[PDB]
Amino acid sequence: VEKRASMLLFECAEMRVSDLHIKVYDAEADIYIRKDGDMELLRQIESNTAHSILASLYNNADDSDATYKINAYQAARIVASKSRLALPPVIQAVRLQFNPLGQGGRYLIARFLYTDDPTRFGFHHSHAESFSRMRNLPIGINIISGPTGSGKSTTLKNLLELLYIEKKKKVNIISIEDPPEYEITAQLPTEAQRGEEYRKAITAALRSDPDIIMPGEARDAEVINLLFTAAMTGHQVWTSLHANNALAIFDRLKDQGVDEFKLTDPELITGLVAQRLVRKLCAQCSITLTEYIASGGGISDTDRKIISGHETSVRFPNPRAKKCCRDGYNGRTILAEVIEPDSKLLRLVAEGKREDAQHYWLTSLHGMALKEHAWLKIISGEICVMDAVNKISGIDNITEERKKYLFSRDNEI
Amino acid sequence: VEKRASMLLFECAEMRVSDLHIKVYDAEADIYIRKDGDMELLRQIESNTAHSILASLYNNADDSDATYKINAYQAARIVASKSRLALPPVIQAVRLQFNPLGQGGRYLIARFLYTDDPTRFGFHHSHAESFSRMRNLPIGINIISGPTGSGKSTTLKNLLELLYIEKKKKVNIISIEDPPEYEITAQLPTEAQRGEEYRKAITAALRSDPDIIMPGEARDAEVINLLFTAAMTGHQVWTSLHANNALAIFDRLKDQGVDEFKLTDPELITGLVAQRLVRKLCAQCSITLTEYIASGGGISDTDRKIISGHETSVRFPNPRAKKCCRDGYNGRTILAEVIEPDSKLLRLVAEGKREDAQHYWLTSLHGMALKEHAWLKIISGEICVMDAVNKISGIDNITEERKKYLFSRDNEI
Ligand SMILES: Nc1ncnc2c1ncn2[C@@H]1O[C@H](COP(=O)(O)OP(=O)(O)NP(=O)(O)O)[C@@H](O)[C@H]1O
Ligand SMILES: Nc1ncnc2c1ncn2[C@@H]1O[C@H](COP(=O)(O)OP(=O)(O)NP(=O)(O)O)[C@@H](O)[C@H]1O
Ligand SMILES: [Zn+2]
Ligand SMILES: [Zn+2]
Repeated sequence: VEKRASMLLFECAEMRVSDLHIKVYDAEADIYIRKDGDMELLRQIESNTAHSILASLYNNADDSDATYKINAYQAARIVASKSRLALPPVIQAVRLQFNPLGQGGRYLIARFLYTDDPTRFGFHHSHAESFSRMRNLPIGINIISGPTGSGKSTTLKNLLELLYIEKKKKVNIISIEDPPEYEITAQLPTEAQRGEEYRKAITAALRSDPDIIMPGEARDAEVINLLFTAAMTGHQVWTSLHANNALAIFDRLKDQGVDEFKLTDPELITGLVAQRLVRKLCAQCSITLTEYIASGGGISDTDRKIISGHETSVRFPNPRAKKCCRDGYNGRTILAEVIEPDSKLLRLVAEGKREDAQHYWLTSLHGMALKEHAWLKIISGEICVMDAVNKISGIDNITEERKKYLFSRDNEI
Repeated sequence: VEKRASMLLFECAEMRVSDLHIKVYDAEADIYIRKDGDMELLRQIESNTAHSILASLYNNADDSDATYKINAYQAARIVASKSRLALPPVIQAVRLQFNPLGQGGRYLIARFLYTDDPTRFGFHHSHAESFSRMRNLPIGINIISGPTGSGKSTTLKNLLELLYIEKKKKVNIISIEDPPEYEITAQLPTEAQRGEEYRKAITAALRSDPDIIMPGEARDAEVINLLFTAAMTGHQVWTSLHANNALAIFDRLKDQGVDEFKLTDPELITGLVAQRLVRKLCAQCSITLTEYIASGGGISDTDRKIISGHETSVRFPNPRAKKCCRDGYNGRTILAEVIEPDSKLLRLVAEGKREDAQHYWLTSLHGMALKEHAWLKIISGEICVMDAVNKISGIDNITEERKKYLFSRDNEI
């Protein structure tokens, strides 16, 4: 039924979920939504209605092979301005993935791409200073790394507005994003055809005077090679990648053929940012450790080790669903690490040491990693310890001297 | 005759054997079964009846070339829900391998794939702690290694239930197993076609949001490359491999093209497990060393060296087939080694030293190898020394200081 699918899509748009999952078990079908970073169960619908709405979603999808193919895997895309499903204006495009499940079952995954203050989202002040210093440099390449729900596009858009303000419209800015998402310059619009179109758009942007290229993501190795050659040509590149800890970026680049002599130059690789998104506790409804352990308190030994020393400072989510917010959580915040490479740091990284290179960054360069930022926001009470240790590993490995140094540097500023 | 083959399959299912071997010598045919880890002789059947039942098994098999091909090698598969042989519900699929044997003889091998408490199967407490620590980490790749009868699928299923309990259904779990074996998430279902289907299923699982990928085995190099790229993308992988001693995993990976820069990072390779299955003595019927040597005692010099120091503690199988159990053995237990890699350990392994790297793991990392666990279960009396030295080599090479340290660490806990 088209109507039930339309109501489901409107409900998911108004509730602002990220992904939608539908699992059919031939008795009852589970409908799950991905709100913020955690998954939750939406509904237990009937199997026949779920099969009907999945069939309708496949039929009104733009890509279809005229076979439902219960036993076979399928992919499809629904694009706005041509849709009999009467899509809401909030959702621009929906990417549907259909998978077989057991015997006569279906698994539908929907990505729900959306078509929709100047600074200090969740970053530290040192990260803001590094961002300003990186924006002041005319020549270089910047790479943003993290998992899928990092929010790299929002950071790139905010940096683009900051470049608008700072540069006084004296430079040319080009933006090459195949899916138009959010206001952002010249917005330049199967998988192989999309990749070929993206490569053609990048080449056409390079034929003109790009100054700042601002590419969208980096899937292919040829794309990254073209971006690197344009960066050594004399332009500025702000790209995004999938990596961890702001040092696996080099591992993700050497896998595709960037070669070691390009990554050694500190003038080329201007900055590296690795960020993650975690849920933020509501400020109106927060409880102390004693109030948390008073009613159903569950704390592990590592969590107790992290809290120890600042037991009164930490905060926990408040149950009972008070008037403010929804469930004691108010949005999300970014924990990030920003590195400005040096000659010695890049020389140590290129040798593949992986030891005394992170130490050099933390001690000599006065750098801060993602674990220290997560611990600082744990002590400040902005985020819960359980969410931080679920998202990030290694928080309990911070030494006492490092914690004392971080507290001293936070108090002296 | 279909009836005799049906009775043979029912007998093998009720007796719970692993593999079935039929050898034809044109005078009398040997029927052998693989119960637990050891092979034994089931029956001495007539050659004509064996040829007839093998011909019937080939004819009712799904794959057939309409030629019996006595002189040629053949392979076939029998799948449930489409079988004129009236398969028992316990057996899902049977893989038949037919080989020539001498002049006019046949060799049939049947794998007998079966379609069918929360922790502490045979693992040590340190292994359980390492398992919990590995389950707490959000990003990484875990590899389970061992011979064919290790029981890696059972360990992976138990870890999946433990992840169900721990994660509180806040993450998405996908399972990609081409043969559906045992309850386990979204269960995603010639050799080249099967490999292509497996690769397509893995790609389709990667197109959605996998979080935890949980792949089934690793046959091809492209599959392992895709798993590694997904692990550096930011997902978690629990895969199984065929290797020994938890350090030949790197040798099995470098053979297929993982490259050295991917294996150096300790944040990527989160843990390595190598396990084996040995027979456990029945607790009701156990005899001491004196009772064993009283009647038909056969002990070697190396076995005497291993037993020496704890002669009264060891136990031996009890003959005469008492009321309990079957032959003095009660099930099987796992002897395993679990390593959490470090930067120095991975640097030493990547250099190909093979010396002072195992020493670093045993001394600095306080690790325990499979030989020490086997010796500890020998001293505790859970398993027999002969089975342990048949399954595992190098038990007699443990020094006296290491044995004293193991006994002290077992007594202090
Ligand atoms: N402080 C915040 N910073 C960034 N994003 C936030 C923040 N708070 C909430 N969000 C939301 O987090 C969501 C993730 O942003 P998004 O740019 O879509 O991630 P992404 O890296 O582009 N995902 P993908 O393209 O699939 O790899 C955004 O839609 C934000 O609305
Ligand atoms: N403590 C135990 N732990 C694991 N398996 C056990 C144990 N006790 C008995 N078993 C049985 O050992 C058998 C081997 O398990 P299995 O998962 O089939 O090994 P495998 O590694 O998957 N073999 P293969 O796929 O051919 O490489 C299982 O069927 C168990 O029933
Ligand atoms: Zn609130
Ligand atoms: Zn017994």
